[PDB]
Amino acid sequence: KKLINSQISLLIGKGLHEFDSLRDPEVNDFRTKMRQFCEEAAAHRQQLGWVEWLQYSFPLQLEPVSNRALLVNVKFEGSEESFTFQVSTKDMPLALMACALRKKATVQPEEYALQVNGRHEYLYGNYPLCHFQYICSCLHSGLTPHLTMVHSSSILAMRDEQSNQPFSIELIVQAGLFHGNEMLCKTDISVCDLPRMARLCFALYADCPIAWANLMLFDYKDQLKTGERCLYMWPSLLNPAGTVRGNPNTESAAALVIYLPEVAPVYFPALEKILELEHEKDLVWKMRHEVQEHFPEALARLLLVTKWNKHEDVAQMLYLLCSWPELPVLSALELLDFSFPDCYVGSFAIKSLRKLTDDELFQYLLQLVQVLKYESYLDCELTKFLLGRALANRKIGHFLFWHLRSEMHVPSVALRFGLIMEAYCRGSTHHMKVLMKQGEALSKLKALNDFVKVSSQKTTKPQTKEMMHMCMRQETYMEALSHLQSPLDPSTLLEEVCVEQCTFMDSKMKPLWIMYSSEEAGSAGNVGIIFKNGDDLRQDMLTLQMIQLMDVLWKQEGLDLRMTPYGCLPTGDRTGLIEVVLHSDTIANIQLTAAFNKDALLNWLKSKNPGEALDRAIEEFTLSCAGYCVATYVLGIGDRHSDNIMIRESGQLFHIDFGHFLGPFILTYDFVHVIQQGKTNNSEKFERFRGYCERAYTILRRHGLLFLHLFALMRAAGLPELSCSKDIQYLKDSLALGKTEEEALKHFRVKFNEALRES
Ligand SMILES: C[C@H]1Cc2ccccc2N1C(=O)Cc1nc(N2CCOCC2)cc(=O)[nH]1
Repeated sequence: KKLINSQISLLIGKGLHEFDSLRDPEVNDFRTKMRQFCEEAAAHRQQLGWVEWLQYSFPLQLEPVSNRALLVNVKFEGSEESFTFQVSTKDMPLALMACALRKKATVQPEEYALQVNGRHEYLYGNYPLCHFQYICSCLHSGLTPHLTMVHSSSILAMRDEQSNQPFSIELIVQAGLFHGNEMLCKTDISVCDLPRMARLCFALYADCPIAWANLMLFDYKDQLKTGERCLYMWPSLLNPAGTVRGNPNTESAAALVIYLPEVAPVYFPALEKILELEHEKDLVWKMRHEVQEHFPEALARLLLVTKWNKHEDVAQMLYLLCSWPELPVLSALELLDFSFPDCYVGSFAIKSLRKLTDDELFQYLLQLVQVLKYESYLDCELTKFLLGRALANRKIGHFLFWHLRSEMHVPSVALRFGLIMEAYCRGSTHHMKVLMKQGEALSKLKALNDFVKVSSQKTTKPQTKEMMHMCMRQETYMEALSHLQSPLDPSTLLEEVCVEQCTFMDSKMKPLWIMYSSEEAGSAGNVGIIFKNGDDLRQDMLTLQMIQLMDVLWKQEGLDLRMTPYGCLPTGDRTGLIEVVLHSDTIANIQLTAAFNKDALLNWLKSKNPGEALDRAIEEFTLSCAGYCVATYVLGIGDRHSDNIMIRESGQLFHIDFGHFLGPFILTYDFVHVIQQGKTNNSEKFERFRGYCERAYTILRRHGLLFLHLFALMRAAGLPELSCSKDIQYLKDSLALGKTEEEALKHFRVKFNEALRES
C-alpha cells in the first residue's frame, strides 16, 4: 500500500516521481494503460492450474534402442527421510512418482510434481527422464539425482502467497524528412502526402558536426503537431535512426525552438478510412497483387519499392497488408528493422511473431529489446507483446528486466526502459522482490570490487585476496551475497557464498571470481560467477548468443557439436556477470607431463579420462574443435591466444573473452594431435574432423539470412564493431552467400588448408 512505489524506484534505479515531473500526457497514458494490462495478466495467473502455474514459475529445463536404467533419490515435503531406488532412462516423471508413493506407504501420482533439490526447477510433463537438463547433467557427471515430492495443494499454496500545401517549419541547421532510412523529400512534400511515421531530423554543424535532434510530425494520439516546440539536442551528419525524444540534461544541452504552422485539429485517417482509398522497382509495384497472392514472403521487397511520400501508394500498400496472410518467423524478424518503420507494418510483424515458443522468443529476446530503440511511441505493439509474454513466463520476465536494467545509464532509453520495467513490476509484485535480492547482491559486488580496486594499488596480490575475504565476511555482505536466484540462470540458486574459494584477476579492471555451494542441491549447487565492473560485456553476450544459435541450428539438422555457450549478462554501466564453466582450464594454464606443447592437450585429457573414458573425451574434443573452428571463422573472432581458449575435463574445447569480432582460424597441431588420437599421421580421424567442419559450415550457409537479419537488428545496440553496413559484410564474405554449395566448400577448404599451413 506504500512500499511498492519506492521498491520499483530502487530496483529500476530511478524515482517514479521523475516520470510525473515531466508533465507528459503520453508518459501518464502509458503508465495507466500498461498498469491495467499487467494487473489483468496477474489476475488470470492467480486462477491457473498447478501445472500451468509451474509452466510460468518453473519453465521446464530440457535438453536439445536403450539399453539404460539409472538410480535416483526421492524425499517428501515434511520428513527428512529419503528413499533411494533405481528407475529407467526412458521412464517418465509419473512412473517415478508412482514408484515413490509405493515405497512411501510400505515404509495418487497424478497429484504430484518432482522438485529439484536446492534448485529453482521442477520435473513434470510427458518427457523421458534423460531429456531433462538436471538428470542429463547428473548422468554425464555420475551423480545421484535428489528430488522432492510436492503435492498439488502445496503448488497452489505457493501460487496463492505469490499474488499481487507544401510542408514548412519556422526555425526560430540542416533539416530533412524521413520514413526510416530513406529521404521523403530534399534536405518538396505535401501535408496530405506525409506518412504516419514521418520524422523531421535536424543537424547543427559549422566540416564539424555539433548536435542532432529528431521529432515525429504526428503525436501519440494521431493528431498533427502544432505549434511551438523546444528541441533539446543530442551531441554528434544527419541521423534519422536516433531517438525522437529530447535530451533529459536540459542544463547543458543545446536547444532548437521551431514553430509548426497551424494548417487548420487534423488527425491521421483511421483504419476504415485508409481501406477505402530503376525499371525493376516500377515492375514490382505493377505486380503488387501477384506478389500479395503468389509471393507473400517478398513483402519486404514490396515495401522497399512503394513510394512512402506519395499518399495514394501508401493506402494501396496498406490494403494489401491488411489482407496479407501470416509470414514465417525469419520474414517477420526482417520486418522489425528500421528500413520498415510504418506502424501497421510493425503490427503485422508482431502478429506473425505470436507463433513463437517461449524457447524461440528467448533466443531472439536480445534483438527484440534492441528494436525498442527504433520505436517512435512509448505505447507500441512490441511493448505489449514483450510485457504479455514476460507475464506468461517468469524466465522471459527475468531476462527482459535485466536487458532493460543494464541500459538505464543510457539517457536515450532510460525513460522508455524504466516505464516498461515499472509496468512489469505492477504485474509481478513477488518477482519484483526476487529481483531486488539480485540487485542488492550486485550492489555489494560493486562495493567489494571498488574495495579490491583500491587495495590492489596499495598492497600485494595475496594481501588484496585476504583483504577481499575480510570484506566478504562482513554480516551485511554475507546476507546480501547469499540465498538468491542466479541472474545468469534463474533455475540456478546461489546459496552459500564460499569466501575461501573467492578471488580476483590482477589486471586493470580487477574482475572477481565468486564461488557458491548448496547443502540442499549437493554437487549441482556448486556454481561460480565472474563479476566484471569497468569492462563492457555487450559484444561478449552477442557472440555467445550467436554461438548458441549455431548450436541450436546444427541440432535441428541432427548435429551435436558439443558446444559450450556459457552465460554472459550485462547488469549495468560497464557492469555484468559471466557464468563459470567449472572443471575447465585455459590452454596456457595446462601448458604451465608433456615434453612438447603439441602433446599437452592429450596428456591433460589422459589424466582426467583414464582407460575407456579417453575415447569419449577425444570425440568430445573433435566435435567441439570442429564447431568452434567454424564459429570463430564465420563470426570473425580475433585476438586468439592460449589464455582465451579453454577445455573441459570431459573433452569439450571452447572459446572465452570475445572483445573483438567480424575480422582464418586457430588450428594448431596441439588440436590435431588429440583429433588424430596421438598418431603422427591419422588420415581417417582427421578427414572425419574435416568432414564435420564441412558439415557445420554448410548448415550455417542455409541459415545465412537469419545471421544477417539478427546482426542488422543489433545495429541499434551501438556496438563499435557493429554500427555500419560494412561490419555485417564479413558474414556475407565468410559464409559466401553469393556462391553455391560446392563453390563455397572449395573456398572453405582453401581457408582450412591456410589455418593448417600457417601453424
Ligand atoms: C582469468 C580468469 C580467472 C579469473 C579470476 C578472477 C576473475 C576473473 C577471472 N578470469 C576471467 O575473467 C577470464 C575469463 N573467464 C571466462 N570463463 C567463462 C567460462 O567459464 C570459465 C571462465 C570467460 C571470460 O570471458 N574471461
